[PDB]
Amino acid sequence: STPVSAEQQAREQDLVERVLRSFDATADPRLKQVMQALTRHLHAFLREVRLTEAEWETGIGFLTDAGHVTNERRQEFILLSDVLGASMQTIAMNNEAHGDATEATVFGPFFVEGSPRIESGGDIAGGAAGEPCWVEGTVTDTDGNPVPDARIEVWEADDDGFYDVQYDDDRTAARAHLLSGPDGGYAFWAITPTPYPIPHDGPVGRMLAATGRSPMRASHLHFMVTAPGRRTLVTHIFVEGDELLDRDSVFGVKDSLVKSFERQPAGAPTPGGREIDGPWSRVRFDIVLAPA
Amino acid sequence: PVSAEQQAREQDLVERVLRSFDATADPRLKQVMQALTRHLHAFLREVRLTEAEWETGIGFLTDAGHVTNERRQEFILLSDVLGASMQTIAMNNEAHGDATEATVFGPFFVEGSPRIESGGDIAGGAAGEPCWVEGTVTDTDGNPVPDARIEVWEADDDGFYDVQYDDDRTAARAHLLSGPDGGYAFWAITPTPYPIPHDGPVGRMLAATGRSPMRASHLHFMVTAPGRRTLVTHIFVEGDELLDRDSVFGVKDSLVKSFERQPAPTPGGEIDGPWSRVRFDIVLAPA
Ligand SMILES: [Cl-]
Ligand SMILES: [Cu+2]
Ligand SMILES: [Fe+3]
Ligand SMILES: [Fe+3]
Repeated sequence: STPVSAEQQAREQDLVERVLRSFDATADPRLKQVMQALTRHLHAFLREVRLTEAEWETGIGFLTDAGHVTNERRQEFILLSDVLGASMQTIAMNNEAHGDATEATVFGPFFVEGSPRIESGGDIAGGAAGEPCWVEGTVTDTDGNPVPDARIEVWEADDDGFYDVQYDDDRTAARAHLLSGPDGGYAFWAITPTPYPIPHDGPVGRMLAATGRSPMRASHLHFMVTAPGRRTLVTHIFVEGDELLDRDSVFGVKDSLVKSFERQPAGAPTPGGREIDGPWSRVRFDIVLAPA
Repeated sequence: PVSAEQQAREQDLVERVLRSFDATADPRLKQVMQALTRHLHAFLREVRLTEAEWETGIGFLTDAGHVTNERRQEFILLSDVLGASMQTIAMNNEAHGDATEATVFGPFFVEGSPRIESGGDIAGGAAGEPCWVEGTVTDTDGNPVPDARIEVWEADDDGFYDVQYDDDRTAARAHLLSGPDGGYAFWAITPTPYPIPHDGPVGRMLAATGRSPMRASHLHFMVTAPGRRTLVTHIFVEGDELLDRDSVFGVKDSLVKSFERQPAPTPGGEIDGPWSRVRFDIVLAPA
């Protein structure tokens, strides 16, 4: 729609102006800039869609429900940021990869401080069910130097799609950290990653259901890599051929992070001579760290 | 400062999120989600939000979420201090001739207020200067609206609404019916400024932005009548220093009224000391 009269347009515009000038005294000029931009976009959204009072109530309830479900592990506001692409966008603006630097992507909620320490050629599965997957590669800097003693945190879901922290028996599984060797090398046994849904029993899940979207993530293994003077890398690698690669629920996929997970025959000869019942896979991931 | 390549990367991400909603069954939900996506990313890309700022914003929402309702509603208060509540009111109470402008209720409206007769007193034990309020309720063609139900509520001299006390008292709160000529009047209290709840993240945001939680002095009204568009509104005090810094943007120029201190015979004959009087003519649009 119904055409907004000039009088009515003028009233709405006057209000946006009142809100913007409310921030004029803000002491930190970046905070001021952020709050004024937030104002303009929030009011532009409201005035574009002509939000109704019932719709406003719905949004308020949504936020409130997200507040009530958010706790020590579960972070519904971060999941909302994830499914709206705001997390990936914020990573993209702050982590432009120059030269050969590995691309960054979403962190998620399932990183735990204090992961067990393994050696190269060790095994992060720690009880977790899944097909054995051998992961290897090299850490270098953007000048091509191997980087020994870079800290490599790795974590992933098991075959039922759960991170160890999601269980209630304080188990540790499918996570560890290791340190790159003298030639920058790292390797470990893990499990072949498979798709799982993000937490979807809260408001974010309701919004996904109402919009006909899926909570499912494309298969991945997480990596967080740190080294002195290097920009910390938060990333994961995806599985080439995975049908979810174009519909990841948190838009975390980048082509350069998709890796060939190569299935090996049952009985095929294994790194370190490990004995395996049936198939196993292997994947290579070379990591390049940029300057801080 | 943003490369061609980086700009394309950012816009393509926005495009992918917009396309993720293409199967939503309800066309209005789909429209709202796509608009919300566009404006959110436009914000992010305009300020180049840092990961630190993103964390601060999430922590802020989280802290608000843990304030938790039963009079205390921090997301509503956040909507209020960002002007989103008053914008929603405006768009849903559009201009219609000289129909009185609407506002939010705020958190202190109470069902079951006491009935007074026109000329009665709403104070009911509340401290403050007596204030005579009078006027007429008409429609947008100027016809008096008889038997319109007028609710009024306000804070006392200490800036508290009756329900904020621990004793179940009723004060500075009532309703009455307009007369055959649309006329209404009652004794109330000359309103003074008080703060919105400021011990939560809303308060923290206001402090960090140099903003005061103080409300400009006001009386609240709700007016209903068969066939008329219900009005929820405030009136404010001409010359109040706070008029251009109301913390929840309740103030409209049109709702500012002249509260004239007297010195001086009382309407309807009571006690004395100083007293103020105000005229408020109310105009209701069609439902
Ligand atoms: Cl815009
Ligand atoms: Cu916008
Ligand atoms: Fe994950
Ligand atoms: Fe009030």
